Amino acid sequence: MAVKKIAIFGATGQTGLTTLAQAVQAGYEVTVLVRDSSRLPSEGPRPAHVVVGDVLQAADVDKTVAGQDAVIVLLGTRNDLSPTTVMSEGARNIVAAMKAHGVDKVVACTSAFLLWDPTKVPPRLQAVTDDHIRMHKVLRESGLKYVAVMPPHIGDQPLTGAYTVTLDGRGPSRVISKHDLGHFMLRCLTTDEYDGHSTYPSHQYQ
Amino acid sequence: MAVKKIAIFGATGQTGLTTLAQAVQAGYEVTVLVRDSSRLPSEGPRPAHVVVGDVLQAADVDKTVAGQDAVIVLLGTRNDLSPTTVMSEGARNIVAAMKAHGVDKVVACTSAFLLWDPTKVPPRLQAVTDDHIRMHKVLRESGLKYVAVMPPHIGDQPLTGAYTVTLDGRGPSRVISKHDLGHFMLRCLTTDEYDGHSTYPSHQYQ
Ligand SMILES: NC(=O)c1ccc[n+]([C@@H]2O[C@H](COP(=O)([O-])OP(=O)(O)OC[C@H]3O[C@@H](n4cnc5c(N)ncnc54)[C@H](OP(=O)(O)O)[C@@H]3O)[C@@H](O)[C@H]2O)c1
Ligand SMILES: NC(=O)c1ccc[n+]([C@@H]2O[C@H](COP(=O)([O-])OP(=O)(O)OC[C@H]3O[C@@H](n4cnc5c(N)ncnc54)[C@H](OP(=O)(O)O)[C@@H]3O)[C@@H](O)[C@H]2O)c1
Ligand SMILES: O=C(O)c1cccc(-c2noc(-c3ccccc3F)n2)c1
Ligand SMILES: O=C(O)c1cccc(-c2noc(-c3ccccc3F)n2)c1
Repeated sequence: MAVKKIAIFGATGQTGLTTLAQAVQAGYEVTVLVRDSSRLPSEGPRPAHVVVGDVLQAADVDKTVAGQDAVIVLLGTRNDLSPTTVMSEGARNIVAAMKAHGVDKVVACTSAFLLWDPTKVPPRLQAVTDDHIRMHKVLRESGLKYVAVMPPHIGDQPLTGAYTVTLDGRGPSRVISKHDLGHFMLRCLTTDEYDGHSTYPSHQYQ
Repeated sequence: MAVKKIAIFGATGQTGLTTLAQAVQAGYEVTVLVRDSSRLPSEGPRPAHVVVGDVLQAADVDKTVAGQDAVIVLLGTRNDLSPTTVMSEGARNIVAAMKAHGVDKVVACTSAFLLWDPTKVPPRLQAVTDDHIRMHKVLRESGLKYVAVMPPHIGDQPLTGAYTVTLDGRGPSRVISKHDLGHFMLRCLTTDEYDGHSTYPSHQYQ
């Protein structure tokens, strides 16, 4: 495997769990950063390496990025919609670690709202969207090989591998399953064609 | 009251650098206060005068303000996550220096958080916002002609000169390009219509 060692940030989350399971099945040697109170579930897939800590500590992010081939970022705030900088500050630490350790490839999830007319973004989701905007600027300005993944609504539909990938604009559907989103994050490790683009994965489940 | 000579504080920052560049291209005689002159670009537009020192040092601020027609303030304490007083103590020094030298016009950047509910502030930005509020009060209470510039997200989009300014709060956008923000700071030197007002610049790009 050319890319074989990967860090996943947010592996315990909705998309992270199925991304982790798919990566382990595909032969990746996965390192995760998990907060001490929220470890991976007991008998799901086991990653190769676990760092317990916080993306808001540069030291913990450095430990997680060291020695990787690539980084996948699925940070988020679960059902909490309050103002936050955890995604943007976490990305700042991830950028600094990747530069210090010679890692170039980062595939990172923000949101399709970065491609919406700003006056149409739902106000209830605007605090989170603000930090996605901050996070995207951090990653775009870093000079790293950054794939900006900007999904629409994340659902519980199957893994299909059959989704549309729209470059630098909104796509033709308004959902992507969490499993297909994770599949796409991993696909981005095997190609350079999305580097420096925004990507909107979406599908019609039928 | 033609403004020819300005001081810029914060000229090495993201907004400061493009404000300086635009000011030099437009013809202003610019004085900057920098802690490290090697953070100024060695090519292209350069300031007329460089004072090496610290905004916390009253004598360095006095040296920078002497003889100016107006002052632009683009200070920031980016890294600070917990109580900090650099911006407000700097503003106190700038105010005392402007009074001592008969400089009447100051255009200073805080943030749009000062226009929105305090609960909108991400916890890790509360300390910077608290000191923006302190700086804003220092400048409002000074009696100087003060334009308060309260931008939302500062982006990287190319200069347009086509942004909207709302004298109080809302707009097409929660983003202003750093280039457009610097353009607006300089526009405030050529008019008195924003004196004693808060301003919110924003724009929809792309
Ligand atoms: N329809 C949607 O839901 C939708 C649509 C578009 C975009 N998005 C965005 O897509 C991204 C992924 O969403 P998701 O639903 O898969 O994620 P999620 O379930 O919200 O999971 C967030 C992950 O981030 C981890 N995390 C949070 N703070 C951390 C910290 N300080 N240190 C280390 N890890 C931290 C969480 O760990 P813990 O286990 O410790 O909490 C969890 O693993 C999010 O940014 C989201 O806003 C969602
Ligand atoms: N980032 C955003 O999206 C955003 C949004 C709204 C408002 N704001 C606020 O906008 C203002 C400007 O932001 P920015 O990103 O353009 O600033 P920045 O890139 O963080 O630059 C801060 C500037 O202030 C200088 N500075 C800091 N401490 C100093 C000191 N003791 N003495 C002399 N100079 C000092 C810095 O000098 P050095 O180069 O020597 O460090 C630098 O030039 C800030 O107050 C910020 O909080 C930012
Ligand atoms: O409907 C669409 O096209 C669309 C596009 C972008 C994002 C979304 C979206 N829905 O829930 C969320 C969300 C829910 C919980 C937490 C954070 C979120 F971000 N985000 C929907
Ligand atoms: O990132 C910082 O250091 C910082 C410091 C002070 C204010 C701000 C700020 N105000 O509005 C916003 C904002 C608004 C909409 C979207 C994204 C944003 F980021 N951001 C940021």
